[PDB]
Amino acid sequence: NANWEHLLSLKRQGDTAKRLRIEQDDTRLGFEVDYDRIIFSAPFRSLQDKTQVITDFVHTRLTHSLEVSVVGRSLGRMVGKKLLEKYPHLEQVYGYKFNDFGAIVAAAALAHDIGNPPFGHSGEKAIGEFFKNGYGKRYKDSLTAKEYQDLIKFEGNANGFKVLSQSKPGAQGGLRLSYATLGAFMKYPKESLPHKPSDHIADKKYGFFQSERALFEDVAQELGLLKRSTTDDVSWSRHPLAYLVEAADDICYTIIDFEDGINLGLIPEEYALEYMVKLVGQTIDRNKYNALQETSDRVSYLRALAIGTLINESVDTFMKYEEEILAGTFDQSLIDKSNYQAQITDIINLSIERIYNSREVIEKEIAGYEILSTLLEARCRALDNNDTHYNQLIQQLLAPSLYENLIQICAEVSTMTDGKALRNYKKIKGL
Amino acid sequence: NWEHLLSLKRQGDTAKRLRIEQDDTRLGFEVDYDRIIFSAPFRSLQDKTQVITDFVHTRLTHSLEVSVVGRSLGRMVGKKLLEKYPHLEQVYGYKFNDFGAIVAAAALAHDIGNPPFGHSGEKAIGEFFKNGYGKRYKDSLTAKEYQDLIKFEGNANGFKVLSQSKPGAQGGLRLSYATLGAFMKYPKESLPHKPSDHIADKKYGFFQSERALFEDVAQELGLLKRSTTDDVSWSRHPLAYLVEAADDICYTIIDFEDGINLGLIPEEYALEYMVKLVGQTIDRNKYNALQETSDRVSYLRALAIGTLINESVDTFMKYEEEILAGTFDQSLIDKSNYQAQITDIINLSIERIYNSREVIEKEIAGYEILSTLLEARCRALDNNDTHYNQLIQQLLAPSLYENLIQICAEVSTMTDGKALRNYKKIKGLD
Ligand SMILES: [Mn+2]
Ligand SMILES: [Mn+2]
Repeated sequence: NANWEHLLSLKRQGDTAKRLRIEQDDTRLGFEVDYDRIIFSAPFRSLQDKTQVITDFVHTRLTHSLEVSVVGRSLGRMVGKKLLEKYPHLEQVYGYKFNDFGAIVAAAALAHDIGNPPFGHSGEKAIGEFFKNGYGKRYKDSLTAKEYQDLIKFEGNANGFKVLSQSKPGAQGGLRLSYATLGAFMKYPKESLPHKPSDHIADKKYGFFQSERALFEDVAQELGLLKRSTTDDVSWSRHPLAYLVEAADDICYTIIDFEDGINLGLIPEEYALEYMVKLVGQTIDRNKYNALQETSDRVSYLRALAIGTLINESVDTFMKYEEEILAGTFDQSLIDKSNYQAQITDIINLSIERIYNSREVIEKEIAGYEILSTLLEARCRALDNNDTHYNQLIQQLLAPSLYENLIQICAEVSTMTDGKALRNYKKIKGL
Repeated sequence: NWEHLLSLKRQGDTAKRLRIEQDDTRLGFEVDYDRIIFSAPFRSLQDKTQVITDFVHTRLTHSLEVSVVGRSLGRMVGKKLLEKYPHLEQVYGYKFNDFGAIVAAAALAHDIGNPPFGHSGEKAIGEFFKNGYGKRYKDSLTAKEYQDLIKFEGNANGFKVLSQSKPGAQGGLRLSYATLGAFMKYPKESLPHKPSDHIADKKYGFFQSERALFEDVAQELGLLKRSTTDDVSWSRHPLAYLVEAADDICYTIIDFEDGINLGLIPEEYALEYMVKLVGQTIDRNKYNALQETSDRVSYLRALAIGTLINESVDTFMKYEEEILAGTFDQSLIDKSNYQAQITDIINLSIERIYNSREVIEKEIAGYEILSTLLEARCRALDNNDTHYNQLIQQLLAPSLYENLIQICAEVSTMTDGKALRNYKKIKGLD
């Protein structure tokens, strides 16, 4: 069974001595510094020019990441305060405070989208398609089964972990986030294989590439995560705070996708109160709602309330199943146990029908397949014959072990802004 | 019999519809015209370009002008047929406006199934299945089903568009069987290919998927058999000759008028090419007082179309018996006394319009656009499990032969814009 004293590790990669919570300066608390390191990092700043499914210029992945980190800070503060009541020795002996849990969830949430390719899950699938059926199929017999699985099922979560921890000359350990933050980041503590060994949400995807396996082994050992398999296919039970990072993300994309689609016209405004009345009625001020004269103001009032309702419930679900999560025996997400799962489901379904299957979004994702394939092919052909005049040009333009080279090409194409990607694609194509 | 050729039957009818008992304000031949006007495929001709993409020479206006010339041919031939066969009016109740409405409606629809980029667009579809990706399906198709694809015809796709059953809408527009017979210039299937040099044998008029329908049409109309084998062929409905003459007249004369207005044809050539066609009716002093090029040439065009309409009526009636017996071998315009001038006009249009660099550039771009969409749809058809091919199905289209012919039908009826837009997205370019 896992221990909250080890799960709240302040260790950073390469540390030679232990970091005790009591001995920290509260003005420079490890977990809070993690948040700043992310805000100021080049991968986070690049989210300015990375659009979500809809490209209205005011629907960015930076805003999503920001709002997920805010909701995440709330979730972790409230759970953190209840956990210190249950296990008083964590504050009495180890010096932990409730804002520590707030900070861990907030930093992991803030970073949760940092490694995703452009164009959504279509972007991930364009990359996988490239190595499964495109030019990149040629590498299959030179890679291990799990190196190849990293590629053909390329996963933005796992690319995220690489962005946060990648060593470079003069920058060992990447952003060097606290291990507790890295533990909460990891929604899927498993390798690419075996694929979907169970129906648990933690088994649905994978969380780290082969290139990062040794790194997460260090994190998992320090946190004391529970070994879920020892069959040479490593996987662990989720760090408890990872459920809150997931819940914050789930809450935001459920409610705020709905809001956005109402504002963009894709969802008639009538559905707003219809799908959300159960989630708001115990807290809504009817007088205030009927005075608001603008649709955007009405639906954002409803969204603030729906999000408040879901945070409060998610805290309760965590505390109820707290011992099962600590044992690694909790099989669902926090949101899967919500009493509003009927309402959440109808919301998600309407959002899919009217937004994610809208003609604009389908078009952006189809063009994304072509943009990502073209960039991957220019990179891989340059890797294969670095001697030609053209491939040396391509090398100066796009990038000035075989598996490490391929995964790095994937990481770099994935972290390109939409601006650099399209401009470089157009250049390659003569447009 | 002309009585049977003038069928008011609609697909699925279980009882004969008699001309004498029709409501004049709701006459089936004229209802056909209205159904076409309001149909979504005819409306889409607004965003379809004939050859020059000036946005003021659409396939819609061409279709309209062909139907106007058709109604005029049908009215005049109609009046003369009722004088030759008076029982048709006095006993069966036909009127001369009936023949104008049948010809007008089939002419209005004649272009409805044609792909973008003209004949280049048909040839790109065919080349996709002869030598491109679509080659793989050859062994899974009958010879006639594959021939539908490698020699894709917009005339046959027009017939499909007009008659396709969909859930809640069996039989397409459900036009009168006379209207569909007047539509079918090539009443044969895709094989055998060009069995003679007869104009009715230069292409084919229906795909295998519409074979059963046209069989029912030909039996009701009483069209004469041209084959006693399993390769079905029939002699053209007489009125199909008038639909063809309306189209022949408009493309020859109005393409020339367009070329002059556009600058592709020097205006100096206007009178030289038209003088035989207009020389006895032209008011030369009024021609010289006209101050705009566009007015001078539209005056010449109206004179020439008038000349060619009157002659075509007279050619039809000189050969009516031969046409009723399926022994007429040519088009009406082939018998014209102005055949040589018509040929000079058409050749000048080929030289100055159809072989201009702008038109050539459009067709080359068309080949890629259609080839790309056809490959995207056909790969999506073969592996509909992958994410990309789910997306391809949602963007373009939300039995193998029935599937392949439907993909050609759908790619063919796309507006110029949506084709270029969807092509641009699949290729990533804006
Ligand atoms: Mn997210
Ligand atoms: Mn025509």
